[PDB]
Amino acid sequence: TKVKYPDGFRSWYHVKSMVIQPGHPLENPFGGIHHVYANAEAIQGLRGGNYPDGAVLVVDLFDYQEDNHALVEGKRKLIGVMERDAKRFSATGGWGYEGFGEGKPDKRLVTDGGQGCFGCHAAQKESQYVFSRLRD
Amino acid sequence: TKVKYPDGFRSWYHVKSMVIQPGHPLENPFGGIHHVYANAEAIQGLRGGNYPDGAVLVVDLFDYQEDNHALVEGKRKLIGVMERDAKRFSATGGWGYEGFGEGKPDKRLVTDGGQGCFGCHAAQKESQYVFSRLRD
Ligand code: HEC
Ligand code: HEC
Ligand SMILES: [Zn+2]
Repeated sequence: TKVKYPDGFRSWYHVKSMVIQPGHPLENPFGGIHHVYANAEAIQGLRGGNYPDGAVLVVDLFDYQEDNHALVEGKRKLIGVMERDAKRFSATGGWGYEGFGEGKPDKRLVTDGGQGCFGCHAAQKESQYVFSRLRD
Repeated sequence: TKVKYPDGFRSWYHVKSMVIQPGHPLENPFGGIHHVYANAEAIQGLRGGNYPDGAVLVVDLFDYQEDNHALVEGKRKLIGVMERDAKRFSATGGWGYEGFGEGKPDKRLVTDGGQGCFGCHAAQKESQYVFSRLRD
């Protein structure tokens, strides 16, 4: 019933990025430069296939610094993790939701079984609760 | 003596990202959100080894739109490509430098055999002409 730390996620397929700046409704706590990653099973889902159990999506959130008309990556703030298990995570739509502070396996963040995460992701029911779209 | 189009680069290792905003000295043509990718060979060099022949670094440059304090990736502007061949690219320090407009193999951007690219990358001679640092 716990989401595994997605060991090796930095070697996975980079789906997309986005910057959330001060003023954005999600600045707290989603502020920063984020990178979405997908394991092979998650790519099958993202391509328009179905998500197999064992699909993992990671959102990797960095602080950034302003550096002369450049936003430069600073320290990692956290990672968000969605792990597909249709039966074990059925209460949250077949994805298990976890956060790791600074991306550290020992800093698990979620305290409500992921109901808060799922509450926002539920808007994306028709893309199987995933916001990110595969781009070329 | 032409750099090959790096087919499949989107499936490679994501090294790092950066945003270059308007007013940056390199705004033309490096303005946008960029993602650096490395093939397996290039990872050896980034980890502290010698870059082997066949190492390829790609910088993938997107337009973005500031939409309510989110920077949102738009169309791809171009890719920059560095291809390691100590002998074939000896005039430019063993890297071949090329750009592909909109990331399309038929839109080559470099017109000076990469001397302009090399002129700036030469400052990084001590890190084998590569600016990007591997981060976890
Ligand atoms: C709305 C108020 C959200 C809440 C609460 C949570 N997330 Fe979410 N997440 C949200 C958006 C708008 C996006 C897309 C970002 C983009 O660049 O397009 C995401 C994305 C993720 C991802 C990546 C997969 C995807 O659905 O695109 C993961 C792995 C993820 N978020 C995890 C996650 C967790 C663990 C949360 C609770 C701790 C959480 N999110 C809440 C919107 C919102
Ligand atoms: C200085 C005036 C530059 C010129 C001219 C060119 N490049 Fe360069 N490039 C520059 C910097 C500061 C960076 C690092 C960006 C980052 O996020 O840290 C880069 C990076 C690249 C890369 C990625 C590999 C690396 O060295 O980090 C590639 C593949 C690359 N640049 C290609 C490229 C080409 C093809 C150029 C001539 C058309 C070229 N660059 C010019 C600085 C400068
Ligand atoms: Zn200025």
